[PDB]
Amino acid sequence: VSRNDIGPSVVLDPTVKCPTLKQFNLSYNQLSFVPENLTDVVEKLEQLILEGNKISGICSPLRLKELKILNLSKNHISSLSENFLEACPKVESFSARMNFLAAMPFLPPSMTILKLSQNKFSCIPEAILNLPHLRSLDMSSNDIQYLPGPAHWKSLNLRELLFSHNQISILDLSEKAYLWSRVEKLHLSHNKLKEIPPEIGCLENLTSLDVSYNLELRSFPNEMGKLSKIWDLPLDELHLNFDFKHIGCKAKDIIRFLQQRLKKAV
Repeated sequence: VSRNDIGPSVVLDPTVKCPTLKQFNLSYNQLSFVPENLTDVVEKLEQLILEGNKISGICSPLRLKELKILNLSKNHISSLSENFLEACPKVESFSARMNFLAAMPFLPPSMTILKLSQNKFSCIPEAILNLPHLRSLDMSSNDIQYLPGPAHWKSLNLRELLFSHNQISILDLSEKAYLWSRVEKLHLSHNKLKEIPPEIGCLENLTSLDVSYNLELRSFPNEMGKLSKIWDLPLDELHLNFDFKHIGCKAKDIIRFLQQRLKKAV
């Protein structure tokens, strides 16, 4: 039941017990709360999608022991309660885009995907750097000042990082850059990046690297030429010192060119 004008609050009657409902889509309605009595009634819920509604701010903790995908994107939330997700130990995906979120509370350690974009984070929360298995992460269009180096992140299966449109100055990869060896997408477009670190060649499994629209960026380091698996390397509005006007725009050509300059440069 989505895109209807349901509202302003859904109250499921406690006398009804529906243990077979393994999905619930209440998106794009005019809800102003989470659906109440959702734990006693919809016992085994998998995907609770409440996108697009105008939800003010959560106060009652979900208790769905079997939740797997939550989705509260495009809402009016500004702060999530400090124990609102503690009683759902199976959460993997959690989307909270386009809110006014500023702090992230305690999360279950099973969370694999976590897409918090466009939603006012001044800095990466400390509660998300300790996620044991955090495959994907998207925090685009926030105001992020400094992302920590690969030593601070607890995860080991980091496979996609999105941080475009942030106020990031210095990408740090000095200490233990091999921990990110599984990263398959790293976006840093529309930032204040100054220089790609020479240790970037250690991320031997990159398939895309978007450092476009970085005016302060000047030249690519030679060591980048070892990222043999890269197939996308956008260069739009990138005033490069090193001339590749003879090479063109093919990403594989850029990588091979840098790879030859590794051996010798005259």
